[PDB]
Amino acid sequence: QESLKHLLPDLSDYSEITIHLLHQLVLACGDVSLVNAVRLSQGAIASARDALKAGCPVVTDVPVVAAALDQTRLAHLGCTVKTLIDDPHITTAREAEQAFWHHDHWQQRLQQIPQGSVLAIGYAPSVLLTACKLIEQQHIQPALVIGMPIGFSHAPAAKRRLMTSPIPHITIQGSLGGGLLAAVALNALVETLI
Amino acid sequence: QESLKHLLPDLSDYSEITIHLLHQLVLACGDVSLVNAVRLSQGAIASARDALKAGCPVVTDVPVVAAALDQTRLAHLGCTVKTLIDDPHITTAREAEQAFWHHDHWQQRLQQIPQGSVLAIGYAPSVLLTACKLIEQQHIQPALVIGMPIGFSHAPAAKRRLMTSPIPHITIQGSLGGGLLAAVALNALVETLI
Ligand SMILES: [Cl-]
Ligand SMILES: [Cl-]
Ligand SMILES: [Cl-]
Ligand SMILES: [Cl-]
Ligand SMILES: [Cl-]
Ligand SMILES: [Cl-]
Repeated sequence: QESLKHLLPDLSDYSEITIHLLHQLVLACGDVSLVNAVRLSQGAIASARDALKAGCPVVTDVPVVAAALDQTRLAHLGCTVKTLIDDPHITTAREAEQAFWHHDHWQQRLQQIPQGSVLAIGYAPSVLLTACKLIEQQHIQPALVIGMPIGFSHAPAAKRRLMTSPIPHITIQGSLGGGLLAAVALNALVETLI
Repeated sequence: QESLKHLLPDLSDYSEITIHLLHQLVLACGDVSLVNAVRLSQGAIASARDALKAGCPVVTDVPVVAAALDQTRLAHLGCTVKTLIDDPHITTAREAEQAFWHHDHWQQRLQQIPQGSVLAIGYAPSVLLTACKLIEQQHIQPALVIGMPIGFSHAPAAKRRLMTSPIPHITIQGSLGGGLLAAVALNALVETLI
């Protein structure tokens, strides 16, 4: 986070973009704690911008997250938005984990994530875990993974495993997650490019 | 708060309901801090359950909050759900406050809130301030106010002024807010009644 201010000698404005992202998160959720907790892989920002400019696919885990995307701006870039499951009313880590336990083939829908797309997981730790495993096995190659699910007690070490991965990622070290946080972050990346 | 356990010698089960509500909030947003911050007026629970059983109106501030309500369960109870503005993409304290600045007439729509309804504010502090003022002037009489918007720096003392109000309320002492928290609280009150 604050270490990421090695971004300062850069020509790039990845400094300013990172702060916009933190600012939007705080303006969404209401606590400054996120500044410590938010971890962005080096070249996360850069990977995002290159993917979006290219008009990549976006894949969210639940519909709440997709519905919070700046759908208009994204479509102007040519990005499609899809979700792993279509259950309307997911509003909780539990509701999410149960929704994904009752769906038989969402793992297949995840495997098909096209090369170099953005994967944004806001609710379910199991999805994030599976996405990590798939990435390590080199079955999916997304351009970026925003993993911000809720973190419960004696959970999948999902966010902890995400941080240690080859693929650019944005995540929240710790339990905090859910809400619209993943959509909020991706939105911040799409405003700073339009 | 923790004090709300004067509810224990009660026959009532408002104890268990209060804990379920906190459990749901924590499961939604991901931090336990909320248990301190969450404040329920005495008989908030009781007033909510009476209104919901009666098939009251539910009025949220933005569409995100309504869309996160347990729409079916609420509909079986006879509750209609409406919103003060119909702008699709509100996702941030800033986005909420400005959306409410471009609408001329949400003030009238709030004044018309029917007697004994539930008022649920998840995003805009200015709406919450207005509703307090209207309640004090005795121009609206809702059954309950879930005020859980974000609290920014140099803000209206919106959630601060709610605590000072005659009408039963559930609120978050502090800045934390937004997300789906207001919907999640009302949902907890609707499950415990079905
Ligand atoms: Cl660039
Ligand atoms: Cl399925
Ligand atoms: Cl393993
Ligand atoms: Cl009762
Ligand atoms: Cl209007
Ligand atoms: Cl005043």
